[PDB]
Amino acid sequence: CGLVASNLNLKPGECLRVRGEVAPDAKSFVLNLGKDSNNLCLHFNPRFNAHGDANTIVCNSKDGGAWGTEQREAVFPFQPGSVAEVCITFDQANLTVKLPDGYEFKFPNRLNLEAINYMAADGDFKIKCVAFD
Amino acid sequence: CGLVASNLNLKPGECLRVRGEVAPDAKSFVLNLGKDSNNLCLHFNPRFNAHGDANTIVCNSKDGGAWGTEQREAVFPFQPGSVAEVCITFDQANLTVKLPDGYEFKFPNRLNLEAINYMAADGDFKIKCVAFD
Ligand SMILES: CO[C@@H]1O[C@H](CO)[C@@H](O)[C@H](O[C@@H]2O[C@H](CO)[C@H](O)[C@H](O)[C@H]2O)[C@H]1NC(C)=O
Ligand SMILES: CO[C@@H]1O[C@H](CO)[C@@H](O)[C@H](O[C@@H]2O[C@H](CO)[C@H](O)[C@H](O)[C@H]2O)[C@H]1NC(C)=O
Repeated sequence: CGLVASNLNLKPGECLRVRGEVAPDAKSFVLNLGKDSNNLCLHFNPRFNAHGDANTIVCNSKDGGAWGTEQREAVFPFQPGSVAEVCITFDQANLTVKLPDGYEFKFPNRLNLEAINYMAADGDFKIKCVAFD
Repeated sequence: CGLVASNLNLKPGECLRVRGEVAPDAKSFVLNLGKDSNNLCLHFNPRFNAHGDANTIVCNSKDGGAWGTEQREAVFPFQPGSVAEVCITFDQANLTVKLPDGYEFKFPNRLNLEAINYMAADGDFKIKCVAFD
């Protein structure tokens, strides 16, 4: 398991910036955002070749320990053995994950928490930098 | 309570860089590094106006819940209402802390852990970014 950060107190409109290294043999990695490990308003899971999925981004939520219904994206701007930066924010309606190159994914805000207090990295993704705005 | 990060897995020679804003009315802030809250190889506590101390950097360790022998540094390159960056690394003998002014102190490594897995910030220090090398 990778880096875990709590007491983030990231409120709506504020931007959470993460830069990390994607392993050369990356099969998938995970960014979890929410209140804690049982309450995630964003489970961001790019799958290069995992659980039957190939180059597919799987997002989901976790509410009181229970997974919600997962949502999948066709575009997959991630590359094994490379540096990836994501900027993440949210409002009452959506969480937004922006890449530098202009890619933008949205996932519906299902938990409607006041803030993001929890971030966890997992899988083949070595976090090098975290910033708050 | 402020930012808490775990699973840092910071090995000797690797650099932990923390940037934050020191509040205009700051009385002190704290950077704790170690295995967990009961096991700290570095308790980094700049005191502007705290515990009877003024503009004094207080360092200590915590081993199995017990404070070690306290050490203080005369120099104090921190100013209320300003941005401060601290770079921290360690070896078998010492932790090394690099200051904004380019000042550098050594603090004895008393816990001699394999890595720094735990960091906690507290007090009048709003962390803006954390980086790993
Ligand atoms: C009903 O089993 C579930 O099927 C979906 C579709 O393949 C699968 O993605 C899901 O795998 C789990 O999905 C969550 C996100 O919704 C997590 O990413 C988790 O890491 C992953 O294991 C699967 N549920 C399982 C295997 O428990
Ligand atoms: C017995 O009082 C102790 O003396 C020094 C001042 O004489 C003071 O540093 C210390 O305060 C505590 O110091 C540790 C690190 O050494 C922590 O910073 C702790 O946060 C702080 O309260 C004080 N010892 C106490 C109050 O137990």
